[PDB]
Amino acid sequence: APPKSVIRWCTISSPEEKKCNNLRDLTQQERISLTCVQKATYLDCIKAIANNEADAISLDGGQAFEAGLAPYKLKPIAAEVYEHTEGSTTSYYAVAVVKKGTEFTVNDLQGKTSCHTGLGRSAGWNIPIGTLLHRGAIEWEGIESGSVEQAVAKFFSASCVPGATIEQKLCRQCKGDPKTKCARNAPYSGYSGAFHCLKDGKGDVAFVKHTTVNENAPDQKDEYELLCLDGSRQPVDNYKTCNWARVAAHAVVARDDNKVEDIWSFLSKAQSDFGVDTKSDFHLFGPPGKKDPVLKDLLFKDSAIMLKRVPSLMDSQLYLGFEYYSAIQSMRKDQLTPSPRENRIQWCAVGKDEKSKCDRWSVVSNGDVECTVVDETKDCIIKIMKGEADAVALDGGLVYTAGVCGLVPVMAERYDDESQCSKTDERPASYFAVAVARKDSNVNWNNLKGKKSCHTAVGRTAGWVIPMGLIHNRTGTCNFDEYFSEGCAPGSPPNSRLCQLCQGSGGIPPEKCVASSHEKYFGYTGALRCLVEKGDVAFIQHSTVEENTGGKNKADWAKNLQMDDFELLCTDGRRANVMDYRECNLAEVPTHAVVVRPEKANKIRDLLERQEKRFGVNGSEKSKFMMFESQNKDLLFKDLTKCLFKVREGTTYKEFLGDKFYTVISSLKTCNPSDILQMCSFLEGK
Repeated sequence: APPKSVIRWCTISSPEEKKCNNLRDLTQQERISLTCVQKATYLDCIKAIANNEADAISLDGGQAFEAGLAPYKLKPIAAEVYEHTEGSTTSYYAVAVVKKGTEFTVNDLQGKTSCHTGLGRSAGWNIPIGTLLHRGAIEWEGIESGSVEQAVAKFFSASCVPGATIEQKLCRQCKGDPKTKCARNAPYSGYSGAFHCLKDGKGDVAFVKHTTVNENAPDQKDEYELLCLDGSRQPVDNYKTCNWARVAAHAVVARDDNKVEDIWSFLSKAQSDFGVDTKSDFHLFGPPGKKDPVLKDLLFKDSAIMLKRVPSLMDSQLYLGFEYYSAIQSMRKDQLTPSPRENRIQWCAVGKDEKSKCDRWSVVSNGDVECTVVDETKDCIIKIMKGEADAVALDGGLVYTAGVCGLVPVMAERYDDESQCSKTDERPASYFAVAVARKDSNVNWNNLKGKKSCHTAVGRTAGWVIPMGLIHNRTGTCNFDEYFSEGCAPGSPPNSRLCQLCQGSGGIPPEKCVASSHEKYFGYTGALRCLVEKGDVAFIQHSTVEENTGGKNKADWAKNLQMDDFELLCTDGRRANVMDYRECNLAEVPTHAVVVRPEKANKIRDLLERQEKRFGVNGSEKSKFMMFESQNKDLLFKDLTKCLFKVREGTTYKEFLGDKFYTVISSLKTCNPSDILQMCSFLEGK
């Protein structure tokens, strides 16, 4: 079978079942198909979808959440983009303004009066009264002793949220009629109205929408400038930098399994074709014709332009983000079963050698170090990114993908001596990359293509993520395994081609070319080796030549070896001494670094800088167990490390790498894009 289907959209109210039936024609006369469907609710629908019954449903914030939840499990495979003035649009930022000379942050509003769009709302009520419940602001959890609504009263000493009935202290900052004022259909509410509360004097803050003060008085502002989460306070046109949560446009929710594109497509075509720019009596996203509140956003919000896409890895904690996904989960979706209150540092160990190195440490550490086992160490990213994880010490290469993902550097390792760290007169450790060529070989970067090169391992930055970096600044299609004649980059496929030159296996089941020691060329020292016997190059550490050479590697192969015998290939064509390393290197690489979220950072560096004293080399409780120990290896952190220096605040994923070594590890991926890097990049500027 190839690719031919007849999709069946769900609905809600009747009107939309027909338009969802007014296109079903050209559908026939066109590659795939439809078949409308209707049901009292957006819910009965989602249900309907996990029952192998339906197709998909464009659902907004709330709808998008519940969509992909237990009992069901749904996810986005499309997203309504729209129009603006800044960047592309797949959102709508939410904020909480304040009058200048702010007499508060977000770290003590415990009391002041509020202004709110209403209740059961997002911009207002939800993210505001639903973010303070997560962070801690409002300390209720089990509504039987501080029921949100009842819990919001005891925070501020009022409000004007147009949802009466319950809540005493929570409507008094209103103003209208002494009967129809705490009334939703009133007017000192909403967002515009929400201003008519924070601009008058009643209350203190107004949680409005991205750009409204703007819709209001695009003149005045200085009187009321925003209020960030990070105890900060910015200007007003600067939202993307000072919000509580961003809301992505209403996706296109569908069943995660097979027939996927049979929707992308049945959308894809419908789109480009019956978009809003073709000529066949009818608008899909409909034109922006305001009408009976009834025929509104009929299957696609009016004000939308094109159900873009939505990659693979995106679940629903993602497409929504941490801000709104969690804020919410604090209310309904949860409150204590999974999501609980852990003010300790969780962590990301990978494999039965990391978690092991974990449920060993989370002991005198007295659980102040939860642990979330991880299959693949590329998983830790989606892990922390969502919150279920608290940290991870990453490989420079990944500190790139992570960075694209939203995470950030905290503190980088340091293997020299802890005999330095406590200060900042000294900058980063000077550890470089290096192409190492033999004494006399027609080999210079230019002649590269055709020669037998020798790597350190499939990945390990120096031996693969940095050489196959520059290269791809000359080798578009990235058949890395088709650049050099032959080679040995341990951890390559079986048969492979770059995995040939290896001589691995001691002698038994020829484990020829594996990423272990079981081989005779894994790592630096051994790859270097290679370059002697057969090799024609060697992308290695700078100090890897002075280690094996100089009567230090008394093996019969480096018995008499000496740096005097090799030379490093610069990209220039130039070939400096083996030691003129700093003036001829493939890249300058930074140390791994506990990545985490910029939301909970300053404390992670704190609860990490305090977790060394008890456990950690010069950590008095050493008889117990240093956190860098590893039964003799590199689990969790490293081993050799001595002090985990702290990188200066306000850094970035770029800055720690440089822009010289980030360019390549960045233009190296341009090549083959993966789930994460491709999943995080999307949202990025979406």
